[PDB]
Amino acid sequence: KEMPQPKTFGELKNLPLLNTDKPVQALMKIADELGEIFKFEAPGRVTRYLSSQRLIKEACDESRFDKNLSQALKFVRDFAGDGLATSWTHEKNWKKAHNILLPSFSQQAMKGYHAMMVDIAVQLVQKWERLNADEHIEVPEDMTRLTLDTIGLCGFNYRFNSFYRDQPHPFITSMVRALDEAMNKLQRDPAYDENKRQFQEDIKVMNDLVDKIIADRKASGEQSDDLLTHMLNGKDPETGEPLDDENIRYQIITFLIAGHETTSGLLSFALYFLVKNPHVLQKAAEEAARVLVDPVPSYKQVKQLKYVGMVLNEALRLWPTAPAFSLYAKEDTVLGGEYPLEKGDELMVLIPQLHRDKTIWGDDVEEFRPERFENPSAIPQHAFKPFGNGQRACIGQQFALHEATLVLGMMLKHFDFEDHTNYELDIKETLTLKPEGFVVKAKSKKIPL
Amino acid sequence: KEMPQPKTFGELKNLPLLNTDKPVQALMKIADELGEIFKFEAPGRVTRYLSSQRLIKEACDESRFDKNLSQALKFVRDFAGDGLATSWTHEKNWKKAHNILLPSFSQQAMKGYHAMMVDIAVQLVQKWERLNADEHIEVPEDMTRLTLDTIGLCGFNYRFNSFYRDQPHPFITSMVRALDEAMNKLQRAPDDPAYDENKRQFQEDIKVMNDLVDKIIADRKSGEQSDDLLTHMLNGKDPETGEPLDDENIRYQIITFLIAGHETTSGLLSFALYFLVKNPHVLQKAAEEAARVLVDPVPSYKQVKQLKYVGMVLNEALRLWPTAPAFSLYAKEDTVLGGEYPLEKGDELMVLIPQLHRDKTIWGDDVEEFRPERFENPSAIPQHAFKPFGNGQRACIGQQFALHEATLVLGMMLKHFDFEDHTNYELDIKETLTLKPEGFVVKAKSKKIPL
Ligand code: HEM
Ligand code: HEM
Ligand SMILES: O=C(CCCCCn1ccnc1)N[C@@H](Cc1ccccc1)C(=O)O
Ligand SMILES: O=C(CCCCCn1ccnc1)N[C@@H](Cc1ccccc1)C(=O)O
Repeated sequence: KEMPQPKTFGELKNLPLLNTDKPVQALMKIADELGEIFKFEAPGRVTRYLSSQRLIKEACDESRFDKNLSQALKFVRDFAGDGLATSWTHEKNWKKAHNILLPSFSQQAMKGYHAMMVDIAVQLVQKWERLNADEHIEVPEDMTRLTLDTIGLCGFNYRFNSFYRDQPHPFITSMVRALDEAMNKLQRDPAYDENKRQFQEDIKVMNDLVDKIIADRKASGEQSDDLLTHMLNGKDPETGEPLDDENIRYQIITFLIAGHETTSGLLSFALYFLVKNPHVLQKAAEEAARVLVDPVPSYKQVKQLKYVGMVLNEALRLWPTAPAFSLYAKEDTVLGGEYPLEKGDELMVLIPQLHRDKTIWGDDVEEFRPERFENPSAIPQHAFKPFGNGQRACIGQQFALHEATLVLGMMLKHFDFEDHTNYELDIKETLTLKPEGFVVKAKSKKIPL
Repeated sequence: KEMPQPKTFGELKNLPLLNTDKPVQALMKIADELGEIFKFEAPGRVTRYLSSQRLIKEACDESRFDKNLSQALKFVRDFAGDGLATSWTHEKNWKKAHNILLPSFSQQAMKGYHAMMVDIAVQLVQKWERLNADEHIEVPEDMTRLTLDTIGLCGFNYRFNSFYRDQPHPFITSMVRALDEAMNKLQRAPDDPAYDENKRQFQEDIKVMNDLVDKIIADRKSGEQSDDLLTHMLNGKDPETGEPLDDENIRYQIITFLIAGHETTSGLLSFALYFLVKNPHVLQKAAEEAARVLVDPVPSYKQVKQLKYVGMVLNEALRLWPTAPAFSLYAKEDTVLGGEYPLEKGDELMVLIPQLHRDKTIWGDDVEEFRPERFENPSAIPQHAFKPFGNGQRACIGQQFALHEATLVLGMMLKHFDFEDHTNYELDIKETLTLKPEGFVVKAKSKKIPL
């Protein structure tokens, strides 16, 4: 009982606290002051921000709590539709799409995506080895080029060709602008018709590209090793039905958003933490050299990169790029023996604060020590949740980690890195997290592909 | 490519080399002569002893190598059964017991074990503060008293009362004698008529162990709930299969924890105190930390976590003389070790842990010096260079238990006493299945700080 609450803004309750360009970080500073739980009030909504493993492992009880759509996820739904990430658990299309798409995302399904992932990974390596002396690397921009191109090629055999462009592909231009307007609608129509006309024009740009690609593949009949094939041929064992063409569009849009932007933040945060801790970079570089013995990494070689994975896990601990998820109480219940919640009450899991629970991780929560994950079974349950919870956890988790391990093992194998600007960490907030302005210099090790 | 091999004894191959009372140390002298790898042959067995970080970091690749039961562990299994340490990874009872028992061994579970550990640690401090002038401390004997009573109290709320005894508890008499007979079966022959007294004694030794443990399980199964491992085993259920441990396996786990607890963890404290009195500057720094941290009459769980240098002291003692000195591995498929030693599926490897921890390419030239400052940054240490607790999912489950018990007890010892190596003790390491500094004695001068 007696739940804390931050300062109010008259009739707006706590909403202006999110009237800032780093609201997740602002919410972490509140959680540092107010503790394990605090109520957030806005006009028309009330939520509770959870920050401790003690409270979150109860919220992760799927028998008592189910996934809720946050205001951010509801606004994305205006173009992501009933895709996996923006649908309710009880909606017929979630379980339908979920069952069709799990065999395509398994760890054994990555053996087929591997060849296409190396296609994009080589493009990144070759861009950096074609730089001139004293030229630097814009890390998140090149990381976004690789993650967006990877899900496009593996998901529906489409080449955005991001490494041939300065300005992004027109699809990604509108997608980011739709995510931009969705995020701005949170802390927000007197003078918004321009904003809305731009919003609907960006949705039509996205829908047209995907709908032609689905129409092209069906008419051509060509079969590939991409998700688009599994969706046209896959049939849900429960209902016996396949996904209709509209849902397929929403899933591809979902994979393009939910894929690239969170997965490039992981690589950007990983490389940042590697150049800020030279001892960790050396251990990771030693493994990349010993394991990746061929000019072209194999699926089995990527799985042997244990320390690269621990580097990735510890980067996901300090700065998880999909930083929060929402839950609602399925019935009346009591949280932590002290916080009564009524049916339908909402919870928010502040993932970066969970990953700083000192009673779980010790006192050095802010230090980058990948050795925490040396034994993955030792970590308590529901203490480390960068990929959500339960059946509503990330379906592309094995995808994102295999790509990030392959690319990081390749960057560490082929290049020496220099934090030539002594970069000060500046985290940009969209729907995800990215280290803005992060640049490095790469000194090629002259190992051919 | 061609693997070295030590001297042979005709039809016995290399086995008479282990017909010695310090076989791990003898194996270290071979590794100094033959280098990073050498073949050890015995009648019916062949293994390869790895000693360098370069080859061991590959042997720790669990996708290529899994834990093997060494000839020692096969003999221990005759009473440890399919307990955690003597069962194969593919055996159903390992994964089951592994999932049920992991939450009771976490760093967060030690907050509940802490009070009971302090119970035993205070008994040790008060024994030493009740000695008379010119009386000394038999160090490994008193450290074993503490580790055995700690695992008995925290594991199943049973008091061996080792600080009330001259002769050891009747349980360990067979327990310790069974390990001795198990170790002797190695450098022995197979079963002949002559070794019958050994065999009748062996089965009577197991019956002592099984009867004591099974009564404790039957006694508890009162309905009383405790904060001990036994409670978690009777009520815990594996999330995978949904099944709990049966009563046969449960005694095997208690027997395992009783073995795997006291003797390995008391050698660590014994070796720690040895290296501290042999390096007065390190002892002083560690004693200063104990003083500026342990400000209460009873150390807290958070205070033990703040004993950074004591932890570095313990790790450095585990580097020079790890008390579980070796473990066994087998190749899951045909593979090549270090690009020059092809291994077939099922071939065995041995990690000589004390030789690994002397790899000059990792630790420099002062490998033999006791410098706890090596462990100031765990990320600086190369991968798989430091393996006192095994490897992977088959690593030591009681790592946080043993280190919390040793850090609390060592921090309390450094706070309350000044120590004097009054005999200029010459290190004589006795070998059983573990390592202990035999005959190690010190004098303790109370600092007169009350509890
Ligand atoms: C490291 C990068 C990524 C992170 C941190 C991440 C994180 C998450 C999280 C936390 C959720 C659950 C959100 C919720 O509670 O509602 C989620 C859902 C999802 N993610 Fe990811 N994700 C990543 C990359 C990807 C990729 C590459 C894909 C595939 C293209 C993907 C596909 C999905 C899908 C389909 C869902 C919805 C699952 C469902 O509705 O049941 N994610 N992700
Ligand atoms: C510093 C003291 C200790 C050392 C040096 C040590 C050493 C080891 C080693 C090397 C292993 C792996 C053996 C293998 O490769 O198969 C191991 C496993 C094990 N240890 Fe310890 N240990 C210590 C303390 C403890 C304590 C206090 C307990 C609990 C009473 C314990 C319980 C176990 C168990 C249950 C296993 C088996 C783990 C498994 O099978 O997955 N150990 N120990
Ligand atoms: O972060 C979220 C929603 C998280 C969406 C992540 C996007 N995703 C989901 C699955 N894969 C990617 N919700 C909070 C915090 C916040 C407020 C304003 C601006 C940014 C973040 C809120 O609604 O208040
Ligand atoms: O003994 C062993 C392994 C014994 C390790 C300690 C047992 N343990 C491990 C964890 N908790 C207890 N490995 C070799 C070398 C050797 C031979 C004879 C005598 C001593 C050592 C072998 O068996 O041949």
